[PDB]
Amino acid sequence: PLAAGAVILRRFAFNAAEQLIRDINDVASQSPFRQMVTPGGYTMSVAMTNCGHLGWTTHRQGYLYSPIDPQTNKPWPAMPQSFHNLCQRAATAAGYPDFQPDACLINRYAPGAKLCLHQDKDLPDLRAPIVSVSLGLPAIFQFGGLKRNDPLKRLLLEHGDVVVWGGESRLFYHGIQPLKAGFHPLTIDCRYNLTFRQAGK
DNA sequence: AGGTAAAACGT
DNA sequence: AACGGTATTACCT
Ligand SMILES: O=C(O)CCC(=O)C(=O)O
Ligand SMILES: [Mn+2]
Repeated sequence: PLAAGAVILRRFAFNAAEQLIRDINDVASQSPFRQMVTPGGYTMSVAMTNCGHLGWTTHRQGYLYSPIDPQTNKPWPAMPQSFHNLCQRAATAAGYPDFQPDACLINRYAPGAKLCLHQDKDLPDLRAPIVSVSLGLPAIFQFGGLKRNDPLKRLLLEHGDVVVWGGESRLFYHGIQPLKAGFHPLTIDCRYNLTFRQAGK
């Protein structure tokens, strides 16, 4: 195990990946990738979009799961069936058979892009896991503990890898180190990540 | 009283 | 470049 309640399913999504990427492109044709601006005024290096009922976003006052894309003023695209099916299968393999996600944050990393150590914090009256799917170029994933200075595990995540955490590890600090440039036959020059959560009801 | 920003420069 | 300061506060509910 990666941690209590956490596991990495290596290449779990490899067979599903071509279809997942087609569906990323479809989602992004409606809610485009955008680099969000933090409350403090800095533009994130990762470009993001969302699908499902709820999408993660920043704005002046903090972070928010929102049912509407603040850029388009339309609902986020519905969660693709390919995404939902893959998520369900991975969650079940990881020991979370009852997971019902309603939120998928899609990350796009260009060379140099990073995601500094953070926690995916608890949502009110909800304790569902996180399912996190890697596509395209490889990245170094940091996975720590409850405190920022708890020692980090560093794990290369390659195309098709799925990481799941929850329960005792649900609030662990994690992140991505600056992406190395490279080639991948399906994504060409980037890495995508899918982050599934239950954020509503 | 407690949660959230920093999911973002210096050594 | 891996580690850690910063929020050691300010501003909300
Ligand atoms: O890209 C990854 O593997 C992790 C992404 C992540 O932590 C997030 O979007 O919250
Ligand atoms: Mn995260």
